[PDB]
Amino acid sequence: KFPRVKNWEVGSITYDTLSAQAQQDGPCTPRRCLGSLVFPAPEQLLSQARDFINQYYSSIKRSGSQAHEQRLQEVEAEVAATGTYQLRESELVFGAKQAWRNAPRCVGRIQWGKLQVFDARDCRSAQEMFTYICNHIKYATNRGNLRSAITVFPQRCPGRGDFRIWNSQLVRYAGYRQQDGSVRGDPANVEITELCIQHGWTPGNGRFDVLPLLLQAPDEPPELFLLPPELVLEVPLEHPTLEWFAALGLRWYALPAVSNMLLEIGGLEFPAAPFSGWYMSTEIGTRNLCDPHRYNILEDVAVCMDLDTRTTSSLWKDKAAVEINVAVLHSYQLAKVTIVDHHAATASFMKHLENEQKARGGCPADWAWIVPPISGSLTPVFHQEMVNYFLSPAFRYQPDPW
Amino acid sequence: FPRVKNWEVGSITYDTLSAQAQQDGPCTPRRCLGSLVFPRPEQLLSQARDFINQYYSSIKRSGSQAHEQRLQEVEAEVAATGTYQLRESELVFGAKQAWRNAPRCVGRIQWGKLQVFDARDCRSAQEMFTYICNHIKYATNRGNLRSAITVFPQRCPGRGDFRIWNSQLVRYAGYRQQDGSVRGDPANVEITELCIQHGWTPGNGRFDVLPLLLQAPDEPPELFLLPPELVLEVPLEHPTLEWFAALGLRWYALPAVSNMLLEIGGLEFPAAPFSGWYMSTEIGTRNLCDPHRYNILEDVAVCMDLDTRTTSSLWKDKAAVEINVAVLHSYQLAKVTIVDHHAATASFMKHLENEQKARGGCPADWAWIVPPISGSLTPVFHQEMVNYFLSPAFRYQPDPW
Ligand code: HEM
Ligand code: HEM
Ligand SMILES: Cc1cc(N)nc(CCc2cc(CC[C@H]3CCN3C)cc(F)c2F)c1
Ligand SMILES: Cc1cc(N)nc(CCc2cc(CC[C@H]3CCN3C)cc(F)c2F)c1
Ligand SMILES: C[C@H](O)[C@H](O)[C@H]1CNc2nc(N)[nH]c(=O)c2N1
Ligand SMILES: C[C@H](O)[C@H](O)[C@H]1CNc2nc(N)[nH]c(=O)c2N1
Ligand SMILES: [Cl-]
Ligand SMILES: [Cl-]
Ligand SMILES: [Gd]
Ligand SMILES: [Gd]
Ligand SMILES: [Zn+2]
Repeated sequence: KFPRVKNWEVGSITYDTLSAQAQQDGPCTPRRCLGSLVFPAPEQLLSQARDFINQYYSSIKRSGSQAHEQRLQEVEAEVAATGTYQLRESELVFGAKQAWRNAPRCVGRIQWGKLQVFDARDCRSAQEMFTYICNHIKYATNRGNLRSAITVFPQRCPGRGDFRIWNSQLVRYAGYRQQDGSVRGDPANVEITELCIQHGWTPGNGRFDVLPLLLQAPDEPPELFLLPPELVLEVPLEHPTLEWFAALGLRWYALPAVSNMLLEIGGLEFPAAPFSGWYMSTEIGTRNLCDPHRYNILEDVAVCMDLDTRTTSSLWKDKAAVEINVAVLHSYQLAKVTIVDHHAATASFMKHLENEQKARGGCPADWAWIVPPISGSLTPVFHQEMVNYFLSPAFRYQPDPW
Repeated sequence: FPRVKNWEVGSITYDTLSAQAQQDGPCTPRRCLGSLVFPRPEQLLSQARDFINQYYSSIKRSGSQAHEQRLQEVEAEVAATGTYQLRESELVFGAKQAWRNAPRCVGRIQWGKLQVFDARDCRSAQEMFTYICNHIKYATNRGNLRSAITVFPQRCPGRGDFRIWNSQLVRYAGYRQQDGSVRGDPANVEITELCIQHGWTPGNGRFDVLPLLLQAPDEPPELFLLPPELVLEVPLEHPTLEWFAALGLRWYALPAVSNMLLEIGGLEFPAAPFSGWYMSTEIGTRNLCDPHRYNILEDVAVCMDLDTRTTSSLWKDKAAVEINVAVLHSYQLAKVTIVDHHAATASFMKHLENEQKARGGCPADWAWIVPPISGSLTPVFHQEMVNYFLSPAFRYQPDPW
């Protein structure tokens, strides 16, 4: 009645008992599995809040204490008087860490307890929101010694619109639809680029132009804010032994900072709560640079390497991709900017799974996102069966505000 | 009807074929178990009725005289005897369908070209061995490999089953040690000790071809030495790394799966070995580089003078690409059919487009379709897939012992 899970490299078997507590429902049925798809009232607020309060008082060894029951009654009474409730500062910190811990697609969760939580729930305007965001970027970047962080802006509440960051990440390169239909820059960012221009941004014409932030205060149009260039640390890409690689003029930014996800804690929703960590090298080298629908550099690099691109069996794509990933790792290490390779990251994720089996009886994990996009079966997570399910607190997708 | 998106091109399709999914799978709204290798009497007539309907739809003759006639016959056969017999053409159709329905098979663009050997009159283990031998010779074909399946007698109540105890027709010995380790293939330590147990004189090499354990109903298995010239093997060499040949690596030509159960129209065939040709990553990445298999990756990296002291040199990735190159070069030089993972996945994308217009979708298991190296460099990575069970099917079954 609890899923049995095998690791095929060692022979291990565990049972994921935590999955039986899964609090919301996913896309799969006994009919059909949809695991590979990218996108899968006071009483119900109270029951969500009650579960989270139970989690919080369990974590501090105060389950069933005087303070525990008091907090339950306080929330009950605030939901009856106001239709909502406010988290205490310690509850917010706990909830943000649990949301990361619970994120099935994150291979970086060995780190979940080391998260700096900035409380911006008093934020008042898009201009104050910008200042909070700049300081998050400065703290998290830390001159290349990256530190995980999240900034939480005010929750959704009755009577008011949302705070929203329109950008999908705090640092993103412009994607300029050009008139053939090609894109100069990042094709993933064509939409937000057009929105920025529409709100008064004077565009560039380079491949690596950092976009401005579009920031929305409750019941206000979004407002455009240019990031100070010295806050955006970037890494020019070179290769340790292919000297022509630097002449590609490729770059990437230090800080991966997701800004468009919804943070849900105890039934409360925080539509603006950007979080950042540090990159895994395959995110940059394999996906961002080599996806055919992104920068798509693979064939240019292969031609430069003198590989035989006329036949698939020469494995020219694999050879070129390896050297691009080498170039990313080398360049970030040379620049003294935190980066993790996919072998170290998946090894640390295996330790996380062992930690979590002891702590909670399992760990929600999405195999297709945990296994790296190159060298899959060379990493230990390939051979680990995984159980995917939804726990709260959680980071959730939400529709684009436009 | 699940909506399914390809993220490289941005196109959308709907898998309407999923709505007819039969034997339910392991996932629930509460938890997805898509990554698990093994998913967690008048009913015979329902499965035969549906399969006969499948048959006459495919030949554009549903609701015609031969269709109604065949419906009554299976009814009368089951009423009289409790089971029924497939016509030769239906057995051919069902074998091709079970391959077409195999969600984990990336090679399904070939599903229309399958040679079916009808062995339902087999009656002894010596008979099996001659059948298996005929299959291997036909399928190998001096290196110009041809997909094939041999269908041994169906399961029936009261009697025992035909079983092949080997997981494949060609396997290498796995010899345990004075200290746990293994000379040879660790995937086959269990069946190596069974062959030795039934009288097989073991060897001392890393690539000794195991004998066959063939089991006629209610008889203990019997060893059969495979004729050495029937087992086509490929010594592994690298096109430029001259020392690679000195590693003494070899693999065999024919991937022939001999432990799966073939289910057609409610009938069960526990002995129905099928074969095709290898995708290069199966040999170079999984069989040779998996930690619990031959685990050669670090030895190749030492010969390449790579820095094995830091994971961020990507020495594993570099060594693995060169192993896969050596596999492709060696099989092409030996004139033995093989397909690289780029070609195979591009053909699978074509297969998805064909199946979209033919049947309204295609059951596909993303984790098994995406190759074990260079995943996001292939188009299947960016293709959302829906996994579900149709019949006819190849199913897993308990090991016979
Ligand atoms: C500290 C280093 C971190 C590493 C190395 C890391 C690694 C990754 C990777 C490789 C992905 C896959 C995303 C993709 O392929 O586009 C991912 C997803 C994710 N990460 Fe982490 N991450 C880190 C920190 C964090 C932090 C600090 C948070 C939140 C506090 C977080 C939350 C998430 C979430 C919610 C996802 C899901 C993204 C989605 O569903 O699209 N991660 N992570
Ligand atoms: C002709 C070329 C073929 C290619 C290139 C090919 C390729 C593959 C690959 C790479 C797998 C992954 C399984 C694993 O790695 O464990 C697979 C699975 C499978 N193949 Fe094919 N195959 C071919 C022919 C066939 C034929 C002729 C049949 C049956 C008539 C077949 C039936 C299956 C089945 C049932 C599986 C599922 C394996 C499992 O779930 O363990 N294949 N195939
Ligand atoms: C904090 C952090 C550190 C590291 N290393 N990587 C990441 C992943 C980047 C990341 C990327 C995406 C894009 C996914 C699909 C869904 C919408 N988009 C088209 C969606 C995320 F939610 C996310 F988080 C985050
Ligand atoms: C005909 C054909 C051609 C090619 N190229 N590849 C194959 C796949 C080989 C193949 C391999 C396995 C091992 C999988 C795990 C599950 C049990 N075992 C430990 C299980 C199969 F069922 C199978 F078929 C077949
Ligand atoms: C269609 C498929 O689900 C999609 O490409 C997924 C697969 N696995 C992934 N894994 C990670 N880490 N990131 C991704 O964007 C994706 N994309
Ligand atoms: C744990 C995981 O599901 C398991 O290792 C699967 C993953 N995908 C696979 N894909 C193929 N083609 N063959 C395999 O054996 C596996 N193994
Ligand atoms: Cl990114
Ligand atoms: Cl194999
Ligand atoms: Gd050089
Ligand atoms: Gd040397
Ligand atoms: Zn599922």
